[PDB]
Parts: sequence; structure tokens; C-alpha cells
Amino acid sequence: GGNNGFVVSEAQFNQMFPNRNAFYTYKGLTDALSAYPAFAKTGSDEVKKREAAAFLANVSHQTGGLFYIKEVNEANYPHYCDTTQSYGCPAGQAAYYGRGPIQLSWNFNYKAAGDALGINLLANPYLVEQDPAVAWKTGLWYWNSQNGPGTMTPHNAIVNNAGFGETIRSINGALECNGGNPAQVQSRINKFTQFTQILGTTTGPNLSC
Ligand SMILES: [Cl-]
Ligand SMILES: [Cl-]
Ligand SMILES: [Cl-]
Ligand SMILES: [Cl-]
Ligand SMILES: [Cl-]
Ligand SMILES: [Cl-]
Ligand SMILES: [Cl-]
Repeated sequence: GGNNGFVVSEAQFNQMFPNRNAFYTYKGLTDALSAYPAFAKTGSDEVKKREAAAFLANVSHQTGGLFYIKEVNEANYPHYCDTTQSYGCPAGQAAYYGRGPIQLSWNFNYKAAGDALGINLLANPYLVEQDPAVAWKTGLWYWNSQNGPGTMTPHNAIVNNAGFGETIRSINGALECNGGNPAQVQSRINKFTQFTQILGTTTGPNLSC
């Protein structure tokens, strides 16, 4: 007595992501969850479902519904080498473009994600476009550990009922929030709303930023 499996089913995932690249599978996602045991396991089932929807909606936004493994515009790749860092860009100046479900970008984020995961992603950032197990964990790392431009982790925003809006702020707040790009804030809210509906939960408060 007591099925406490992942609050998103394979069927629900497939409905959320009809045009996903083969790189991205339900099994890959579920396999990664262990790395972040509080993710989608904290609070009431309403909240767990809401957090799962929040994560996956942002994922969908970053990747075009999991169509893209990596960032398309090669000419902009060198942008992501922050020369001010002391550990530099050893995998190459053009090696730190967006990859995986959260489109992890910048040498400094590869360094931090890698340090957190026990993987040298500064040295081998290509792992995030090659190895789904790593890719998924990079997404969960961002979600569960990083503030980005905001003041709290996406995980804590949902768990503490601070709002979906704060997850947006942590992912691309400096440009999108505070009137920067209301259309794109709304796009994320739309996808989140759809996902909460698929899962049978509510959006919660403070959706915008
Ligand atoms: Cl699948
Ligand atoms: Cl965790
Ligand atoms: Cl989307
Ligand atoms: Cl390629
Ligand atoms: Cl180089
Ligand atoms: Cl791994
Ligand atoms: Cl923008």
C-alpha cells in the first residue's frame, strides 16, 4: 500500500513533449531524479505536481519542447566564454553554448554544475549534448541550486509558494522580467498552465514577473 512514484507519468510526459528529440526520454528524466531527491517530492502532492510542471515548462521553453539538444547559432558560440574567469575556457572558446534541457550555457555554469555533479564539465562540456544522464542532471542542478538573476532557487520558489514568476526570474529574469519581455513571460506561463492542467494541479500564485 503506497505508490509514491514520480508525479509525472510516461504518458503525461509524452503529451507535454510530442516532438521531443530521441535524446530526451522519460526514463532519462526519471533516472536523474535521484540526484535531487527533494525535487517534485517536497510538500503536498499539489505542490509536487506544480513543481514538476514548472520545471518541465521552463525546459520546454528553453528547448522548443525538447526538440533541441543544443543551441543553433554557431556564430554566437564564442560569446559564452567569460574571459574574466581564472579557469578560462579550456574546452575551447566556442565550447560553452547552450546544451540539454535547461540549455546550460557559459563556462562559469559548466564549472559550477560540474563541481556539483562530480563531473568535469568545464573540461568536457560536450557531455551535456552526448550523455542524456548528464544532460538531465544539469537541468535539475540549475533548478534546485541556482538563483540566476533572482533571489531564490526555482525549487524554493515553488516549494515556498513564492510563485512560478520567480522561476522565470531565475532562468532569464534580467531580460524578460520587469517589463523587459512580457510576451515571453506570458509564453512560459501559458506552457506552465497547460502542464498544471495535464497533471491535475493548480498554477498557484504570482505567475508573472
Ligand atoms: Cl520516452
Ligand atoms: Cl534535492
Ligand atoms: Cl515551449
Ligand atoms: Cl552535431
Ligand atoms: Cl579556443
Ligand atoms: Cl552520470
Ligand atoms: Cl528579451
